[PDB]
Amino acid sequence: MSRDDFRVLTAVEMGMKNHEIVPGSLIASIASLKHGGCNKVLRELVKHKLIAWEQGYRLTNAGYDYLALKTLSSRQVVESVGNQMGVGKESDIYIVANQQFALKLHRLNVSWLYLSRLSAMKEFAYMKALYERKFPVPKPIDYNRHAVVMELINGYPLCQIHHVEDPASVYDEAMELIVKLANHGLIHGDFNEFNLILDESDHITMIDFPQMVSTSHPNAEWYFDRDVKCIKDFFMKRFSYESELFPTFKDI
Amino acid sequence: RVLTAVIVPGSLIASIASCNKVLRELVKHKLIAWGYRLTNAGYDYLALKTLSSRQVVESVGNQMGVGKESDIYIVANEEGQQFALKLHRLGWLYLSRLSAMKEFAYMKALYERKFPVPKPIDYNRHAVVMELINGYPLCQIHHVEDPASVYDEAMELIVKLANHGLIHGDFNEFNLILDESDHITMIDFPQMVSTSHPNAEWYFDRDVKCIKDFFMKRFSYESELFPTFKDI
Repeated sequence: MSRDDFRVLTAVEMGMKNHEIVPGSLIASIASLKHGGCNKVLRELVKHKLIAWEQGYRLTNAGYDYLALKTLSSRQVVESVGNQMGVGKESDIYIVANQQFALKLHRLNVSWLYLSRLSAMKEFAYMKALYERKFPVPKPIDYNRHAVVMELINGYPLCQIHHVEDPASVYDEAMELIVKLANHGLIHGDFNEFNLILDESDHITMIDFPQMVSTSHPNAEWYFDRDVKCIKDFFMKRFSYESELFPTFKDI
Repeated sequence: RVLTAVIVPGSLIASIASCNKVLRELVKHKLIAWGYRLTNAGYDYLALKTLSSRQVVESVGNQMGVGKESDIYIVANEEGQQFALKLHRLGWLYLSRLSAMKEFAYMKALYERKFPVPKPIDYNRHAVVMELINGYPLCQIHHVEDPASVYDEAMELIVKLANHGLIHGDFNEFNLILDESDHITMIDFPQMVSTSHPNAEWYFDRDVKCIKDFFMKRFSYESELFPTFKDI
């Protein structure tokens, strides 16, 4: 938590963009601690498992979470961290507060810490776009490194719901979402019971933002049919509901 | 250098590049557009020049196909050895550097563990250069000598990946290439799901059903034996 400890931790990350194993000598120069004590600071961090000595030092996964959280605390976004309230396709979902929000930490010669940095950016970019285009997605608050902070949704994934008031209403809302995305030139590619959250007012909200397929893509009709088939199957399997008029590529 | 220096004002470009009309020289060539920004065509040039500088890509190519979020071209080095160039197109630009690096990382790993994937040669920006496979995607194949051998090879691939702790997530007729000796080779790896994931059984079943469905619709082959998730 000390200002010196933070300078040294940021320097291990700084030198990591040119070195796999950052030498202690390189860390000293970036941290610029004035009256030294760099190697004493490096010893604390290793014991705290924020860095690992594998000759030099490398940043641990735990140390990367600390850097991202401190930066989001610095911006007045995350003040307290709650419990891990789930797992995404390649992420860890925690509950945060400044009210209450959702923190998504992305977990995947190139280093995977940097790849996670971009995976976060991609999610924030897709979320920022769709939200502005008035789509049922959680509001993106901010992002830093592998951390994405968004609106906390009071709901459970569709896959956990065994009894629903009206399945027809819920079905129509999922199919309208597939149409709305398609008319905006996008196909989800993973539109299913795990990526959709149903809230207290029984409204669908998409929470997974993978790599979305363009409608101009040669195999777009196949990906569109797969998403429509997924909803059709789940509703017929769980709530035993069937409909004759389902979206087709002709609707787009 | 001017292209590497490149909305960016002309005054800023001058300072990085270290004169004037050079500028409309590549605006006309559509390598940059209106301050001035880099075009998708200009980004391909930067990546190709760097791969030419490393003696990996010497000649141009005919776009032989399209990936889920990429453009597949044919390349050749000074020697004349033909390779496959994959330019990542996300539809930013710095994000296409992710999909490239991520693909190269997954390809490097899977190849080393002796998986049927094209050999990764090198990567830069949104460009990934790999081994050229003499084959067509399984979706273009309507007739095949033995459907049983091809089916077994696709199902063994699903098992082999699962026992390593990975689930493809998009294992289908577009991502698999069938060569002259009728051997399956994986050409896409966008988002692989871990077997330790809570919904891994659902993703594994989806891949297995997306081979059984295709092998019935085309070829009209069905086999009693097929992979189940409670095998690892």
